[PDB]
Amino acid sequence: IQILSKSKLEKCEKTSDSGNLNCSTKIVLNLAVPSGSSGGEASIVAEIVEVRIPPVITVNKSAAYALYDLTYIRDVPYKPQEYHVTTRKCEPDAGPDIVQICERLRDNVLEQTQPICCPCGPQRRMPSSCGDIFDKMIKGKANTAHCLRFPGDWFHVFGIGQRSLGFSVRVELKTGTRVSEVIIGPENRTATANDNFLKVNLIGDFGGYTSIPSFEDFYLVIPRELGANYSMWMLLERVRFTLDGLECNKIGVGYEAFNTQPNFCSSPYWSCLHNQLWNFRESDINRIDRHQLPLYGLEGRFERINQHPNAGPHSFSIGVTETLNTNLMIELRADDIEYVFQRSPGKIINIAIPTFEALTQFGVAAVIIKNTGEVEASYSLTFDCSKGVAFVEEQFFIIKPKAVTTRSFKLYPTKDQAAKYICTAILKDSQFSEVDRAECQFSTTA
Amino acid sequence: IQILSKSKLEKCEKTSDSGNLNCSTKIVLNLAVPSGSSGGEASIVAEIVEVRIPPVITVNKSAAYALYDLTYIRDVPYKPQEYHVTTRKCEPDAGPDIVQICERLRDNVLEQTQPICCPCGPQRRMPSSCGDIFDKMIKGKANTAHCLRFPGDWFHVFGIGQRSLGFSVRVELKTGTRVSEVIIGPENRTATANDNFLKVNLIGDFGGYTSIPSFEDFYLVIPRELGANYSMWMLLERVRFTLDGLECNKIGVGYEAFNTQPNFCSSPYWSCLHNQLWNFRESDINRIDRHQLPLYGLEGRFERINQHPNAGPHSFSIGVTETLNTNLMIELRADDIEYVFQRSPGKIINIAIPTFEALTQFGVAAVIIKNTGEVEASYSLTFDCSKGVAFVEEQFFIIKPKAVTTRSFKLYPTKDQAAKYICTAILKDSQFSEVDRAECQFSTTA
Amino acid sequence: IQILSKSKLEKCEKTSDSGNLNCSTKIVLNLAVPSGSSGGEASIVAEIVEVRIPPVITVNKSAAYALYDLTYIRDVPYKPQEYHVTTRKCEPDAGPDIVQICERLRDNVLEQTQPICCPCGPQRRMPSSCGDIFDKMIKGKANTAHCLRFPGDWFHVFGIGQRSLGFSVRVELKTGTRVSEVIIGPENRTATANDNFLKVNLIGDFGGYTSIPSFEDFYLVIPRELGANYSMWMLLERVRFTLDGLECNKIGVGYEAFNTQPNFCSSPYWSCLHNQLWNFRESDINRIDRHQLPLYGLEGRFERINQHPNAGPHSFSIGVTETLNTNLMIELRADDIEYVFQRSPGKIINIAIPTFEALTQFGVAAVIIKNTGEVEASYSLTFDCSKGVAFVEEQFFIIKPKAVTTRSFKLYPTKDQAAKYICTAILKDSQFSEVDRAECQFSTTA
Ligand SMILES: *[C@@H]1O[C@H](CO)[C@@H](O)[C@H](O)[C@H]1NC(C)=O
Ligand SMILES: *[C@@H]1O[C@H](CO)[C@@H](O)[C@H](O)[C@H]1NC(C)=O
Ligand SMILES: *[C@@H]1O[C@H](CO)[C@@H](O)[C@H](O)[C@H]1NC(C)=O
Ligand SMILES: *[C@@H]1O[C@H](CO)[C@@H](O)[C@H](O)[C@H]1NC(C)=O
Ligand SMILES: *[C@@H]1O[C@H](CO)[C@@H](O)[C@H](O)[C@H]1NC(C)=O
Ligand SMILES: *[C@@H]1O[C@H](CO)[C@@H](O)[C@H](O)[C@H]1NC(C)=O
Ligand SMILES: [Zn+2]
Ligand SMILES: [Zn+2]
Ligand SMILES: [Zn+2]
Ligand SMILES: [Zn+2]
Ligand SMILES: [Zn+2]
Ligand SMILES: [Zn+2]
Ligand SMILES: [Zn+2]
Ligand SMILES: [Zn+2]
Ligand SMILES: [Zn+2]
Repeated sequence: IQILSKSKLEKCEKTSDSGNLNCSTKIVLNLAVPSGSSGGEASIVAEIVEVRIPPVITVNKSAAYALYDLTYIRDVPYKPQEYHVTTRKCEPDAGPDIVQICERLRDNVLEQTQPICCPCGPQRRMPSSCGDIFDKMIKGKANTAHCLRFPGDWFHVFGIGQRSLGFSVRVELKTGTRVSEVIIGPENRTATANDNFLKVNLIGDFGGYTSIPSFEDFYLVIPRELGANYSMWMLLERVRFTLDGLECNKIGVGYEAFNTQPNFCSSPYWSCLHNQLWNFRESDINRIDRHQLPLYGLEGRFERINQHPNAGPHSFSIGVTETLNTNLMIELRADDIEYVFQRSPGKIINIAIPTFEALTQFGVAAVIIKNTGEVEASYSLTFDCSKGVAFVEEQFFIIKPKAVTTRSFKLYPTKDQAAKYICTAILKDSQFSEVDRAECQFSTTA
Repeated sequence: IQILSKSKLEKCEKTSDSGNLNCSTKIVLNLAVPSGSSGGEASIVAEIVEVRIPPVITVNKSAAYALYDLTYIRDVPYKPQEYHVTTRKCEPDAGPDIVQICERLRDNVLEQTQPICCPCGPQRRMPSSCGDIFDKMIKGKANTAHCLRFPGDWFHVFGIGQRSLGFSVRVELKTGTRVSEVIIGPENRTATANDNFLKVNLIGDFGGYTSIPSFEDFYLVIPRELGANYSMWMLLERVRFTLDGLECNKIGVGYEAFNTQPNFCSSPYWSCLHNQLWNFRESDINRIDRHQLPLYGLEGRFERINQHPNAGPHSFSIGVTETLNTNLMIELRADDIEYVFQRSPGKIINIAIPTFEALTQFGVAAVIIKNTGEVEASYSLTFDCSKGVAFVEEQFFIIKPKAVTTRSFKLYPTKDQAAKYICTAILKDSQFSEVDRAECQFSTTA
Repeated sequence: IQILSKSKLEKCEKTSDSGNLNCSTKIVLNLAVPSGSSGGEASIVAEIVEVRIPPVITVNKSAAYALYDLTYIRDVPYKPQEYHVTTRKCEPDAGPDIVQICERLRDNVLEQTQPICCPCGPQRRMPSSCGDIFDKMIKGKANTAHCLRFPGDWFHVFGIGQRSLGFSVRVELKTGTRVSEVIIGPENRTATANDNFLKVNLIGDFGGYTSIPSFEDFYLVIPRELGANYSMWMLLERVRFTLDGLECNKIGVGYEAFNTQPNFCSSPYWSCLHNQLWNFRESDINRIDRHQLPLYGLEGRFERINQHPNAGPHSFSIGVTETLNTNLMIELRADDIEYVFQRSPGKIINIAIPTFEALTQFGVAAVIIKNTGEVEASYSLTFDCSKGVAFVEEQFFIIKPKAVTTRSFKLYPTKDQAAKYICTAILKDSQFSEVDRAECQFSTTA
């Protein structure tokens, strides 16, 4: 937490146009509140002059998350299946004795559920044998039955709309020996406490240097209320789905699309049943087995999934990993202000960077730091690397004197050839002066 | 409008490196100007000491809009149509007497406009009858003619580039009994008034908590210069279009794509003519008939379409529904400053929330508020709901003492089952203290 | 550079909970640092009172760029080619004497590399002649061989992740006649200089009015380590690629997709080989030949490609053309502060606007300006146009007294018909007062 400005201003309240206005001199403060503040790192003490204990203010800010406004579209099956039935005489208006596993649903009769009969032999959809003339003359002409059924798991298809940034700002005030809590957020961004002495107003946020995804042209697939919890949750492009169920080889095929097919008995098996949810889940599994980031699945690429307050099953939100400075304005009924901050030295314990692939993989530099002081203090950490590795953002954090904090950085090299780099981790305190420096051996595999 | 800081600073102008510099002490102010301010809610009076009426400043800000830089690509038809002609002898180089409605355009001859002849009978593109041998021996062999024509409406295809935020900031100055207007925006963000006494500079905007769409991978279709005005205006994905006219079943098909088709007489009717503008318009109509938000059409999902100044037919902009705090800096040639704000009580008249579907629909809470005071004053409104409903952003507005304002909130429940919730609307004044509280019965349909 | 606030604040450092805290009164400054500042335009002189040369501070800021976190997916060929071989007896397990250019790769044997034999004559994939019965009775039955090979150039397919904003802020301090440099950026945003006298902290950025692309659903194709340097670099939609190599007519086709084709000998030539990298490169060439902006190619639409520090071949970044105000906080160990800015008059030399097409093209207004003064000073430029042309953002720049600067504006008309417009260019100094006005004749072609 850093004070942007301290200023004295005479605020005058007006109630009637004809009547007289009453004034009151207040002390307006502009604050930059970063995400992760607790209050135990810095305090703002107010000095009041009357014409006995001074009021102390401590500001706490929670981690940020991005909530996405979901709109329900239509239910979709996980694995649509095509069944082959090698029998004798075939007809779409047949019984289970000659169609076996195919059949037809009567939930009443459905003309699109009935199977399609194709001739026997090779070059056809299903390769079979026509048999002999004498077996054909009694049992009937050999035919293959093809049907579309939807067994197994089902998924919800949601449309990602606007993205909403959410958090909570706790303002603690000590008039004497008694505490008063003020909760400020995007939902409730204006508050007053203890007989109009305090005025907390949330103006906005100071622009970050890392983007938050919008997921504009994507749909979210949620399993109906094997693999991990959010690994089944996928973000797939809108063009990949067939909401009308009239398009082939797209997520959400219908019976009408499959039955109305160009050259059904000539086209290969499993046609009109390609690029489904199982194909996209399997492509992630193959990528995860090779120890790489998934392309569609949520788990692995996003941090803190659905860990937001007032959560639900049909709700989607991702954690904002970047530290954001939130512009807060505290307007006090005092004469002046004193800013009391806490400082405590710290040391870098050990940096753990594992060996990773040339460009298919990225680096993770786990840096654990201990507070060697006696009081809870603010900290800064810069992770500088060689010409090959791209710049990494500075990390802000508050460590208790009896605790440790693990801080990881994503390392991105620009070279293809297996090269050796050197990284220097610089730790700073509430005072922007360096407390400890550390080096680490870094190398990639071709 | 809220004052971030008030500060005295000695500004010194330099003209020559060798020469002497002249100083002047000025009073710099940092302001957070929200969208919707008029000036009648708060005033900033300057106190000048010389070695008679004080100058009063009032700042007005307009509602925000997002303008999209459109680039013309190519014209596209609304409904491309395939015509069937059941005749006798067929040939692509035939006359209108034996091709009827098909024919060919001579705007000169066009080899891609001529129809394609297919054999008679079933299993073909068009189901017909071959007739008898004796009718065939005189009139000719029976054939079906198929042709591609483009009748009806046409549309413009534009590429959405960068998004530009636009608004206007009016700065009113009263030196005596005479007014002076200063218009500040992203186009003109630096101004000075009345012999260098005033200095208005627009630094930037304070980060909002709601996203504005970019429409990156989308194209805008505009009808050529039934349905509503902007309901015909659609935002469709770039992959859905065939700008080259060589791809089948994509928006903007050509004659070449249709003529060069795999197994033309074997493939079903209306092939190469799927997923066109009419299919996307019809899918919106079906969604609107079921009282749900459209997927492609502009009207229904976006507020204030093309209501921006300096508008045109080949221009696109959407209104920014979220209130944005604009960072303005007023630098005055005075000794000090007095901030005179207006306060007027208000009461919640009635909350109107209609019953809506489980997840296919969202809620709208119409809250009408009256200014019970005597002067124009600023207001705040928080709409808190149960654990199931997600957080809604705080609304800022200015109400005249002889007027009312309707304020609607979008309600998003997280549960699928028909549940009953309770919502509490809290109204605040220019003073962040609550003026009126109101409750409402809330329930959804399964 | 503009001072947002100047404030005196007593900062008190705490080391132990039981122990006593030491105070120090500091002078906190809030600054809006725009991109392009050098230091020679304005200086901030500090006045220190002790109980001899004053410290002078000059702040320089570099131009901004947006860096995209690339993740490697798979290699892709530029032009996959299908070869036709008109021979006699054909078989997939044949020798080079009867398959000619087709053959098969043995890098060992590959069952998917072997060609496919199709019957002779018309209506087939390749139109040929079956010859005579007597030529067939000795040489063999006539057949056509079809094979898929990947000759020529190859490309890298990268997944665009998060966007990171990068720049550098230089803080120059003169204690006496000796200089001290402080480099502040998103990587290192906290610094202290000359025995805790200076405290530079980077809070964030002030919201711009122009968007920066995210490229969410796009992939970047880079040629393997004719056309320009970055013209071969393309941004193509994720749906356009077939990473699995199982889909036809999509970027990155495999042998399996081509061999497993519906009615191979019936379908037209070059099938399963459509919509490849060469098709997208050619569509840009045709657009560039007609003097229009490319759709996929990087060069032409984006400014300053890969001109960022710590660059590489597998790195992607675009220059931020919009001027951004960066919120910097300088906290000094002094009693007061004096702001000394430089002012120098300037004149508009000549405006060069070429005649362009109705809506397929956009305008470029090259405005060259000279500093007629004696010292390096800040400048402002507004380019107002008629009702038809949309609003253009104000441009900030610093010109040396012995130099000139060319400033171009993108002009977007809203009318389709060839109309004549009038544009007024207004130049301003460090003082927001107008120095020079200029008009220009403007017209478009239908
Ligand atoms: C902020 O306060 C909440 C309780 O209201 C607490 O759970 C949270 O841990 C505090 N923040 C920090 C960073 O300690
Ligand atoms: C703001 O409103 C929310 C929701 O009603 C509530 O939880 C919070 O405590 C409120 N803040 C204050 C300071 O009362
Ligand atoms: C701001 O001023 C314009 C006239 O310049 C006026 O039309 C507008 O209504 C004013 N804004 C408000 C919120 O009253
Ligand atoms: C800023 O420029 C625009 C366009 O020329 C104009 O409408 C506006 O009045 C200008 N503002 C001032 C303060 O002159
Ligand atoms: C800022 O300083 C660097 C050297 O550190 C210099 O190259 C650059 O030109 C300076 N910026 C400007 C706008 O002059
Ligand atoms: C900040 O860190 C970077 C990388 O180590 C370095 O180049 C820069 O000079 C540092 N800034 C200061 C003020 O030391
Ligand atoms: Zn038998
Ligand atoms: Zn569910
Ligand atoms: Zn498949
Ligand atoms: Zn007859
Ligand atoms: Zn038009
Ligand atoms: Zn259709
Ligand atoms: Zn011969
Ligand atoms: Zn390479
Ligand atoms: Zn092609």
